Amino acid sequence: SANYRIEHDTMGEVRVPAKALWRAQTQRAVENFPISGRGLERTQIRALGLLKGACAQVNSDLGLLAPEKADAIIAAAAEIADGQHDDQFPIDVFQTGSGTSSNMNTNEVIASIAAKGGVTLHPNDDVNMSQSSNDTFPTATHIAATEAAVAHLIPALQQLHDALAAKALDWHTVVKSGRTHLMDAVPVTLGQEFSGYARQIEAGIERVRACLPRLGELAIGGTAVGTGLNAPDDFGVRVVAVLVAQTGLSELRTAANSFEAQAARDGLVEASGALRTIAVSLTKIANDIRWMGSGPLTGLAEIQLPDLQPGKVNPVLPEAVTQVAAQVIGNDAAIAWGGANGAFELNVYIPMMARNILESFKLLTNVSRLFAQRCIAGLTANVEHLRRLAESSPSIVTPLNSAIGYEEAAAVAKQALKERKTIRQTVIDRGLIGDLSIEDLDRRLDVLAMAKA
Amino acid sequence: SANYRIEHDTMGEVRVPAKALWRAQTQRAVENFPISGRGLERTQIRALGLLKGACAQVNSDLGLLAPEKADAIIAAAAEIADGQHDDQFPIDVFQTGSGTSSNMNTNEVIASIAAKGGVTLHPNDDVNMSQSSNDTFPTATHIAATEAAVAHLIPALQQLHDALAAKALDWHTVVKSGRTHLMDAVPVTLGQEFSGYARQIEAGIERVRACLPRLGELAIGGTAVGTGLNAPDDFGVRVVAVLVAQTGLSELRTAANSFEAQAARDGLVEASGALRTIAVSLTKIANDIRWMGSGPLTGLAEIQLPDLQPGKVNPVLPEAVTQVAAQVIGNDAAIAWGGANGAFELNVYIPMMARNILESFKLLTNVSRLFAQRCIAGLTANVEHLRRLAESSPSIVTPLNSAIGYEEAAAVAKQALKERKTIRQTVIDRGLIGDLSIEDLDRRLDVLAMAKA
Amino acid sequence: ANYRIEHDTMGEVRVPAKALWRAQTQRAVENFPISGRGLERTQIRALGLLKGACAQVNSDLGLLAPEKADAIIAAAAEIADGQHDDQFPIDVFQTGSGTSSNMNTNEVIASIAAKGGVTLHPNDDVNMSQSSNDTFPTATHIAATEAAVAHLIPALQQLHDALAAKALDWHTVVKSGRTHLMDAVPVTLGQEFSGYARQIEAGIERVRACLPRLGELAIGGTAVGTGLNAPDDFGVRVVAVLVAQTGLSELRTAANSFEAQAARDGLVEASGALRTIAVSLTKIANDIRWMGSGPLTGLAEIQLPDLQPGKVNPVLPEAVTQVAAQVIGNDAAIAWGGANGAFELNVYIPMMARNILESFKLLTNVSRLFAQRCIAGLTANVEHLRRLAESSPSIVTPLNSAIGYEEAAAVAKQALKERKTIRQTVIDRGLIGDLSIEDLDRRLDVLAMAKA
Amino acid sequence: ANYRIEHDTMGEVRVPAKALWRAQTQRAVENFPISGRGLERTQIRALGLLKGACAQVNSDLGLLAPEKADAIIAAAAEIADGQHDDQFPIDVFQTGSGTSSNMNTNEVIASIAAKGGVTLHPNDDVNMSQSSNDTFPTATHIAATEAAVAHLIPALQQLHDALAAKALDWHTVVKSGRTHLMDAVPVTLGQEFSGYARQIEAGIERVRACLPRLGELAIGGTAVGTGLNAPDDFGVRVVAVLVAQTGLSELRTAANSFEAQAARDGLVEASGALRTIAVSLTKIANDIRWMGSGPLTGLAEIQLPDLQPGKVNPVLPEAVTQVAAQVIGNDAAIAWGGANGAFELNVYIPMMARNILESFKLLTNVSRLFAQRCIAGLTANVEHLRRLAESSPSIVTPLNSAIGYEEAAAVAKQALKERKTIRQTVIDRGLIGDLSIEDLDRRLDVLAMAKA
Repeated sequence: SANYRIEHDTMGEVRVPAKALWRAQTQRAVENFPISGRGLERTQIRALGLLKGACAQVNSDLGLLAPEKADAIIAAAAEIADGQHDDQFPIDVFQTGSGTSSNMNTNEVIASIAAKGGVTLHPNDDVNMSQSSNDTFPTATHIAATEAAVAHLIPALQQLHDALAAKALDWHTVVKSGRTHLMDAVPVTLGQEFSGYARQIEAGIERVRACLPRLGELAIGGTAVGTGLNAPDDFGVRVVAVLVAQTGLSELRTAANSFEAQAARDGLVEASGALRTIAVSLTKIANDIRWMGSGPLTGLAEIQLPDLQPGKVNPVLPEAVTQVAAQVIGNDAAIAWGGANGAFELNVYIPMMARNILESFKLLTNVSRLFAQRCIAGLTANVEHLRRLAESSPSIVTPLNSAIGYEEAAAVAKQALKERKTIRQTVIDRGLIGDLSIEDLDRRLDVLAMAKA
Repeated sequence: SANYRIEHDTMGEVRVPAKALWRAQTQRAVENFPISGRGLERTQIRALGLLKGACAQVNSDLGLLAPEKADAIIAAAAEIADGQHDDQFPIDVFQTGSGTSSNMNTNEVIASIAAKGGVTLHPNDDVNMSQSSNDTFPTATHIAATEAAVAHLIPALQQLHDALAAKALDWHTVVKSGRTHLMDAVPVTLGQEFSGYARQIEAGIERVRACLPRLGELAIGGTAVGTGLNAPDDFGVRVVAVLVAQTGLSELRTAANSFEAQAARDGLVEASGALRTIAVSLTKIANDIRWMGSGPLTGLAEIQLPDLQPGKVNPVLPEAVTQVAAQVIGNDAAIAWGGANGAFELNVYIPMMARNILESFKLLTNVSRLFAQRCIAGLTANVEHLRRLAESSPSIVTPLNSAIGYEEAAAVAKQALKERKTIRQTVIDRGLIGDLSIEDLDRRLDVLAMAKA
Repeated sequence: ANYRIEHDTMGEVRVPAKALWRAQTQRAVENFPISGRGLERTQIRALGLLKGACAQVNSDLGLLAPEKADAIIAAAAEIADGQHDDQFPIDVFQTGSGTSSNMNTNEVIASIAAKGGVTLHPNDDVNMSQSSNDTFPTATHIAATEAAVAHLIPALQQLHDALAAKALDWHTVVKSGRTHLMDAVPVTLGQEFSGYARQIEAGIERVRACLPRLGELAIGGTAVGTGLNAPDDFGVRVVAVLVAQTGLSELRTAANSFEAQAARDGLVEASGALRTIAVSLTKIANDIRWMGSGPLTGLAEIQLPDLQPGKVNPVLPEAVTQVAAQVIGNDAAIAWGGANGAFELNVYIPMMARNILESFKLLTNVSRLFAQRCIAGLTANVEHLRRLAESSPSIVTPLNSAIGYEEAAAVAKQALKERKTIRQTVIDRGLIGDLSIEDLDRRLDVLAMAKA
Repeated sequence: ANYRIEHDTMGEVRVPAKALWRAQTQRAVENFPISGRGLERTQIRALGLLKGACAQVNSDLGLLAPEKADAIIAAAAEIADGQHDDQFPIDVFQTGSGTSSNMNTNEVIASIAAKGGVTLHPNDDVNMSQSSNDTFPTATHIAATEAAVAHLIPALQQLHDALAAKALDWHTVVKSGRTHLMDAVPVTLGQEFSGYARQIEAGIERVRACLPRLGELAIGGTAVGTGLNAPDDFGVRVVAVLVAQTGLSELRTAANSFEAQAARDGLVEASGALRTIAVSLTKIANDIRWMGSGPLTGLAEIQLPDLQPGKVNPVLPEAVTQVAAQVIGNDAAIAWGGANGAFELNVYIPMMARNILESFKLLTNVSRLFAQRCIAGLTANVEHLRRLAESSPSIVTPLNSAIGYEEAAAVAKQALKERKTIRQTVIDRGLIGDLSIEDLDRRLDVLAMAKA
């Protein structure tokens, strides 16, 4: 069987692939949890890298760890954090609830990498010095989630907002009939509707920023149960300082309360709530847009979606956005479930929670840029059609009530539909105008003024 | 005979109950939606009252409505807002999506009340002047939700926080074994665990405050599609100014964007997210507490819950808290579903969304006070028992690894565990003391210092 | 009479004068002021049925004096007949086992028996052979089973019939199909409605598929499931009486008496079926409000009847989808409580009961409303529908075998620009003669393309 | 070469040299860089089965040349045999109908046939008689049905057997029951496990109950469900071939071809069953980790094995409950998508497929693991459990009729203060005699109280 170096944990024998930098513990964990076949996300591996490096830096600063060992860890951690080893983390997402396995995985890989550079490290004694698994994995998760929100999800939303706001301006005077309960209503502009979508996204950004104060709080330094036992007293504070300086994420901070920070994962539940709300907003926007398109003769035909690769263009991007929204809502239900079921000094749903929140960040980041660039940007409005429908709608007969009778007017509406003409063109055909000048029919039937832009 | 009145409209005879202040439209709506048998919540009726009164005030200020009619509306609306007519709103929660029926219900009742005071009002022309149903009902909902959050839920949480923080102080030095994965771990204090619960509640308060900027935004002044057609151009701003002054809720404000504010209900979805996160925290707290009191001989027996009737007490209040949390999570799923399915200028899930968010506010407010006063406040700790378990735990023979041989320390842990005595006393039964002095012992086996209180 | 005093032997209590409940209930009222909502009528009725059956069986086994049994039986019967829905004030959010509501039922039965000159001990007589832990869950499954068999299924059947009738009336009403919301090949309005009809029929099938477990009862377990302090066949006798009295053949003792108290999986399972029906109804109600949707700027395929009997709001479809949203949320609360039992007792029963019974009720009622006041009165805009189908680019492909892909594509471009039928566009380009007109009509037959 | 340049109708693209997919797939790869996760293996296999069956039938009806049919069949067979799981790069989040993945399958079959010297038109030949709208949903229900019958059910059966075995081995292992988490009357560990066992058995029954609808297939319905441009009996023939090749008698044509494409209710229904099983497992895994829970400060009723040959972390219970959480979330996403189809097509299929198939997989795998590496190796602390049962105040009431209530209460209080057994504390208060030690050891028989 293919190249399989042998290794000995006190328990016994074990065969790891030859190109593998992980070691026995990881290989066991691989045999123990063949459940989903999916391992850690890249963003998560990077965060473990950042964290291990910072810890070695601080351990060295406090003179607890020899500088040679520290430097080898730091350089190893840096490759991992730079995404050079995403293929060295084979452990299933569904593992020990504290994330111990993945933590040991990181330690083993760092020692293997340091060894190929002629330095010997003890996975636990050196790489895991001053740390518990119980404070390490949750800290990596909140680092990944915080980076995903600040460096990815927010800029992506900002780009979607800009693209919607641009349409709100270009279409400022594109008048159309409003719809409520799906029925004809008074006039709006396409530009007003898009400023509505634009605000929704802007509010999404505000709600993501509102959760950062708690999403960026870190458990590091709390160790086994939160008492910091066997860590130097200011380990957390120092580690976070190093992480902020290296990543530029001012949002990371030690936890207000070190017990709440390990016994619970409320910050992830809170952030998931914001992601879900954005999914709700996007569902609305994407649904309006595919309806506005929807195809040409038997639908609304208000706008034309660009083709993904340039006439009945399928609303492919709106289908992606709503599918993604559904996934975010599902993930969000799994996160709350795990959030609620901690016991005493440790919540043991972290690997499952991390997987769902990080996927939610990723999906929303990516579909938002796609939606902005390959759909919203290239939309075209059927200006004449929209305006002709607005000017032919019975909803706009009401000003006529001072100029003609309530029954005289309702008849205008009643024929305009029957004979299918504009209201103006109809008030001209029952002979009405004057005694109500033509010049003052135009005034009370000004659909753009009714939209009160 | 006596007690039913007969009423009429264009279709025929409605036949309402004699004491009813509602009229035909309301009675039809009653016949059209016999679905749940449950009508508007009190807090929602009050808000409709506040809103109608403020509208009449402003209509009068702008000289659009005769001061005599305005004053009769204002006084009628004030009785409604003061809860004197909660029995005059029979319409099912499941009705027209915009809340038109309940809006008409409010108008009819105000006109009936004004009439009994010798003033005639047209339900629509006077009471509904400058308003659409589409901006009125959602505005009432966000007024009710904002009041529930600021006047009731936050003070309730503050009370629950105080009671947990008090226990955190009283129990500062009550040392016990920590648990992770439900297994024995290093020492914590009961006080530390409670400071953790305390911070969860404090974070709950912070997350409710973080949503107010959007929960308090109001649609009033939009009318039918968000344009303000057939209303004074500054109606919204005036109405909100009156509501703020009357209620003292500085958090109320006109919407940033009047289209987003009617086409969507994202602020309710966002608020529900925070309520759900609080349900998640409470579930954890209530679970830890019922496990700690768990029944005396076959459970953990760490604390004793007070009886609701001032030796086995059922943890009744924790069962209420977790049942409530389950309901908040369900309600929050219905809110998101409705939030996502608006169309164009109007979201038509408002009555259903209002019912669920308002109930969620109410349940969390009430169970939080109950939990604080009738459970948390009266807890007692089994101090001796807790301390004896901590001093008998394998976890603590590691300070020994230096003063005695590893295979002797692990032996201390396995010797004590069997004879079931403290770890200090199994050092004595081996005689290790001397050659190991005493005070060095009580030094290394100091469980309270290990909790690092 | 403002308030009477009651004894607790652990304190004194003031209960309203017209109240048939006693001290324990009044305490429970002071201890759980949480939601302000008590037991549902269907749930009160079930507690009534159960207490009566228990007294009948206790008497049969000669454990309870026939005079006391008869007083309980008659009291229980008034409660089960809905005469005392106002005597159950205890909040839904209470002790997780439902002990409070169980005591409430006992107290009221004793008060009622007392007004007829018979003395009963709420616990010793009315609760004989029973625990709270097996009693409340049994009442819940009786209520849920009755709600499914006597109410929801008949309601669904009625909605099905009304959709099947439209499927027949509209068999030949041809229209353009839509996929991804874009024009597609022809369907009939009748075919779409047979599709809605089958969804409801499948809903009925999935409700019947859960009855074998929804109707399983815990009665006879007592406190932890062992049957301690009950006669070995108490459960079997009680269920036999309930089946005979109610006519619900679906009720049965539980396969395993421990699973039947330690868990509420039957409720979680039934909720799944209700939620699936909510999913189906959302689809149906959405298609229908879109098909309405208002007259000039929408699809205008059909006209909804007005409830106030040209612009009628889709009011009933808005009710159906709001209800569907509530069923989905209730279903999430039920699963949460279902999952969190511990050892011999699940303590989320009152919360689970409230949500599943409401879900039954809402779906029962909105289904009858939808059927009678919306589906039954719909009218189809037949000419309009057919003209749009005959004018669609999607029906030019059968022209391919007779003219090019290219002439077929120019025909499609021209019909849209000139707003004509495809058939008239073919005649206007002078393509007939050389394909004949009978061939053109064979090929452009939209009703045959739908496959009648 | 590094990048073969394939050409496309609207331009050109660079596909990896070792790629069997073609232009359309590569475009779809550039258009949906969303999740970075493609089709599941079980789903790729099902597309293979389906394409093969279709070619077989097209040939049977003499619509497709036997040489082309044979090359498709052999290509499809490699794909169905899992030899090309690396040729399906398209994101799960794509066109709602699954068109992209359907084209992906067609291109790969043509590339494979070409390497064997036969030319196939991806659309004209491999997609003959098929629409994307009936193909992808059919593949999904084939995958879900196979996952339920060949994998999940056998896994659950294994977990049931392992729990039933403990129910027998531990038949007389008496212990204190818990309700509310408080001491209660005696049960045996074997009774509790028969309860877990029945929950899993019920899980199996609820999966079987959904197969009649989970196994229904859309194939033959084409674009909108009318079957336009497919042979009248295409569906029926394709399903017959699939049943014969796979041995899955559960597969069947849909009852109504419109409902079968306009909706995905069968997936929503199946997800309901999977969710119920997640609820049951959460309960079972929770009881078990509490029964472990660690040795001195916990319950210490049983000892969990360590994973490979009393301080053992409950690692497998943590995996089960994490999985349960994921199934509950996936189940929420499935319902959301289920509800939001429009007219003749539900466009949430790729998302729904991904969630239901993962739910099957996770439950299958963690169920075997739980059974073999946890349940099988559990040991009960028999003496400890029995001593606690014999020392419980819950068991003094069978004494009420020899000593009274008050004495039975002093025995109970003193038993607790001095940590003695009840038996020993009755003797110590000199109650015996005039109560024989024989009357005493009959009334205090905890195993008889469990009524085992």
